[PDB]
Amino acid sequence: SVPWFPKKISDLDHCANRVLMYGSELDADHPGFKDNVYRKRRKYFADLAMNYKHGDPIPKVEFTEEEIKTWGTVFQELNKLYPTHACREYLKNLPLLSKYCGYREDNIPQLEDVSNFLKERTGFSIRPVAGYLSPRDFLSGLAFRVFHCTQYVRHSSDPFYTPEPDTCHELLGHVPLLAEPSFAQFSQEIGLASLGASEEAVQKLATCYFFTVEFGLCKQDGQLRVFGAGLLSSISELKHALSGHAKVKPFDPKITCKQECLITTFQDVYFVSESFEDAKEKMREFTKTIKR
Ligand SMILES: CCn1c(=O)[nH]c(=O)c2c1nc(Cc1cn3c(n1)CCCC3)n2Cc1ccccc1
Ligand SMILES: [Fe+3]
Repeated sequence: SVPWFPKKISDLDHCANRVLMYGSELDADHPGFKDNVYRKRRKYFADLAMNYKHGDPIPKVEFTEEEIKTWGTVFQELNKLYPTHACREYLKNLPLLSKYCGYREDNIPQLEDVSNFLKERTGFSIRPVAGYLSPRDFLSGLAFRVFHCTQYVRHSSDPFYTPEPDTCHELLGHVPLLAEPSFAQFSQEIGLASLGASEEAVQKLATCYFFTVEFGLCKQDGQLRVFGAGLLSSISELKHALSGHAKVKPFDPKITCKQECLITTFQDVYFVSESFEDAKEKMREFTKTIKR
């Protein structure tokens, strides 16, 4: 039979809290693992997300001086790399976020402001999320153009700690491309395909998502460019991905979905999409083979 899936945007209230691994439950190797103040701070963010309901304004947070310094460090270094690494759509939208959502090295943008910007541009919106959801639940948000977004900041001891998303990753990696209509349609269609899909199908869609939205490369005017959010918020891997040291294959959902998604290391392979439109077309053909 078909599993429950959300039928309208407010139904994400019933699956956005189905958190498998809560935001304050740190990994043993997390830089903040022995930091009680940071643990308390993470519980604060997790509770904001748990208490959030669709329709609410996303709670605005006063970030600490330390958190803002962490963001600034990350922001300054990445912005040196974006002109020579990021895809044209990313570079087109990033200055709009500086102008309208307060992206600055001494200011962390609020999720509510970014959500309002996205709603106007592509109809995307943000939902704060306490922690990790099943791939079924996470992808289901995209069906309604909702992106489940972490609100906390990485621990200050390691401004380059990358295996878990934080709000730096969300704001610098994901948001500029959600502001692009062709990328928003691509993303939404991943979510639509997942709704009520088999567990097998959901997993394959999640892997395709990983190797496009999170670690995708594209070809523009004959050059390799980056559009994956995980690359766009990782200083070292952003550089690695466009070096001669990286293994690169064409995006092809039936092949790409066999690839293991790595967590604590650079990816072993990156997949190059021809355009967001072509990636979208390829996903359309693939989803017909795994769902109906
Ligand atoms: C489809 C896979 N997938 C899933 O199944 N469930 C998710 O909840 C999920 C996800 N993917 C991402 C987003 C995400 C996860 N990551 C990154 N972005 C940047 C690189 C580090 C891992 N999230 C959001 C998330 C939020 C807090 C902790 C882990 C993951
Ligand atoms: Fe991400």
